[PDB]
Amino acid sequence: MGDCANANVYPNWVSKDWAGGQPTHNEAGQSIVYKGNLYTANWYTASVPGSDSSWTQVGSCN
Repeated sequence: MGDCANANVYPNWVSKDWAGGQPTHNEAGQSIVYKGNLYTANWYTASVPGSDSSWTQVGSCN
């Protein structure tokens, strides 16, 4: 049903810039899921995982 199941489903970003801040984006090496497919940010981005920007597909949850 969910994009992964219960992982970091976009826009459940990994960070704000720092850990404690409510998120704002995914940084270099930080992964996320977007409709089955798993992606990782190349540098810094908050677009749509897979829509170029700074994304790179690492796999798929489901």
